[PDB]
Amino acid sequence: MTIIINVRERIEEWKIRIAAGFIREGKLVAFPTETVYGLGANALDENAVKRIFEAKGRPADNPLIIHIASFEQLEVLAKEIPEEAEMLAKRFWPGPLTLVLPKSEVVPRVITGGLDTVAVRMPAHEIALKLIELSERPIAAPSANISGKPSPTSAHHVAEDFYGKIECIIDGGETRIGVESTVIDLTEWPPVLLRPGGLPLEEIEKVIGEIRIHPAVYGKSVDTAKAPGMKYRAAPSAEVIVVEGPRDKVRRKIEELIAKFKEEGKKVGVIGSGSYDADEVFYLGDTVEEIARNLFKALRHMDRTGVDVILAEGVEEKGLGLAVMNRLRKASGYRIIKVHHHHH
Ligand SMILES: C[C@@H](O)[C@H](N)C(=O)O
Repeated sequence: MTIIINVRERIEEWKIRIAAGFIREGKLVAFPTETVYGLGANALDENAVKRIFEAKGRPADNPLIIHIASFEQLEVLAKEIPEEAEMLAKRFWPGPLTLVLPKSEVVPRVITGGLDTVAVRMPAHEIALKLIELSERPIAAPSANISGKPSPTSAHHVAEDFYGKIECIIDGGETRIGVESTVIDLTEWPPVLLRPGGLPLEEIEKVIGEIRIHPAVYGKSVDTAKAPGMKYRAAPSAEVIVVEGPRDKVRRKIEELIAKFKEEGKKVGVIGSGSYDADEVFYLGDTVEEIARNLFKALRHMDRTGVDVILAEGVEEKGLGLAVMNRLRKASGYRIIKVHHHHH
């Protein structure tokens, strides 16, 4: 079924036109973005959108983010746009920021999982914008993965999940940030962070004041998702353990745990910076930015190699690290080992 369009070098418009044609015809198109790859459909066409949920096997109440290329499009999808929304748009769009607002009647309820609110974003990616421009349609698009697998950050990840199952994949290379957009709820004062992501909280806080963090960012079970990445948490075949604390103590803890799970005859994977004696070891990088960029790539490598346990080194809950920790903590099922410097 699928047509793959390599655009990772030059961005020929006639190629993007192929994909834009598929969006118009109510078909599915996977496309790169600065955050992760998205599985897009015409957000105006309710049955096209249904096909996203079906392809992914995604719960109907996990809503979808609508991608736009101009600000006049936000006016069509939302009503009651507050001023703090305009400030954030002006400063951070196009960018890894998603706003939740009151929806207008033009947004089908299948996008919003039944709710009166809609999640909108203007992606900072030439390919994603050009597709939206040439489709002349707003594009509904969660992450382009089978529900339960990790998010995709390259067209390889998309293809291993959906090649032959969806109409089109646009390959624009590995995504630069690597974790999903940040989501702010501007449906109430004060605003509330629903999902930490590509735009760090400190940045947002320079523009609008301090904001509330929704308890979902820290694990708490939510039964209604106002935004994606809040309620579901299949995002694995392996036990995942996160080790947090001072570096030298974490690395020592991981060492004991590799031995322990090998003693139980199990295949051990480790993600982090230390040198370890494991079956599989992915080096994620020195900085938090590099970590976010390689996170999902790493987790997909661990699922491919069929390791029984994944041991991850924590990172500082700061900059991109709030997000990388949030996604790790949602994958391991918050199985965290905290090691401390002793005070006696
Ligand atoms: C696909 C990508 O745009 C994703 N929905 C995000 O918000 O990061």
